Amino acid sequence: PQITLWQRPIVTIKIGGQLREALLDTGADDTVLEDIDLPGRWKPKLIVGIGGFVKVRQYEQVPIEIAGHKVVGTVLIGPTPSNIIGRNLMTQLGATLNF
Amino acid sequence: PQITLWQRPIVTIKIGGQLREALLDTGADDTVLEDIDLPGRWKPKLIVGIGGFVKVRQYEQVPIEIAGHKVVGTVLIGPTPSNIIGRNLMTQLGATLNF
Ligand SMILES: CCCC[C@H](NC(=O)[C@H](C)NC(=O)[C@H](CCC(=O)O)NC(=O)[C@H](Cc1ccccc1)NC[C@H](CC(C)C)NC(=O)[C@@H](NC(=O)[C@@H](N)CCCNC(N)=[NH2+])C(C)C)C(N)=O
Ligand SMILES: [Cl-]
Ligand SMILES: [Cl-]
Ligand SMILES: [Cl-]
Ligand SMILES: [Cl-]
Ligand SMILES: [Cl-]
Ligand SMILES: [Cl-]
Ligand code: NA
Repeated sequence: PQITLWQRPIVTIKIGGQLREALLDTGADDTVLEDIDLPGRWKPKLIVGIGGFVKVRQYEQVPIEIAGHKVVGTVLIGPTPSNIIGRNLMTQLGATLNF
Repeated sequence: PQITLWQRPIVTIKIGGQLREALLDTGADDTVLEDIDLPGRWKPKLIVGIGGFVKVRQYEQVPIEIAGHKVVGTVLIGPTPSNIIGRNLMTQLGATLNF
């Protein structure tokens, strides 16, 4: 799609049967979801946001569907006021910003 | 321009006659800079991101030059890991996300 930015750019995502919504954030290096579970071991990571640091679980090479497009990449699970899709997965959609 | 997202989308902008770099940030409602003093009156606000909330000065009516356009808009000054250009200004460019 072509998405204008008058409202927040929210798309549907799906991870192993969990259907959720998330924000396309070109200021995010990484993808951070709160309302999802993923199986097995993770790597604990601290990440930086505008308001401070947060502890997340890092899961690698996760299959995920974003606005109906299947991609694979790292997903971080932890507290956030909004689910966020970062550049790590937006590059897999071939996303561009046009300005 | 049309840019991919393999790197951070960083651009130079002129804010109140001063040049700074900043990240084009579709997941930001607002434009937030930390390395700059602006003149005149402001109002105290708070922004929220991943880590929590930060106190900012809200400066309305700031002249800005960005991507060849001359615009007037609001800038929030306060502490941020990176300067960020949000949707308040991207919309004035007619910016879009495409994939
Ligand atoms: C004036 C007041 C009114 C509006 C005010 N609105 C806000 O507070 C809105 C919701 N907040 C936002 O839109 C803020 C930005 C600030 C702003 O726009 O004001 N956005 C954000 O903070 C969004 C995520 C988010 C989105 C929506 C809601 C909540 C959080 N992330 C932007 C942020 C920018 C980065 C440079 C630190 N990115 C990150 O936090 C990501 N972090 C990363 O990518 C890390 N690798 C670190 C990068 C550091 N870079 C560097 N050092 N150069 C993370 C998501 C993995 C309100 N109170 O409602
Ligand atoms: Cl919105
Ligand atoms: Cl969608
Ligand atoms: Cl495991
Ligand atoms: Cl980080
Ligand atoms: Cl603060
Ligand atoms: Cl504005
Ligand atoms: Na002014």
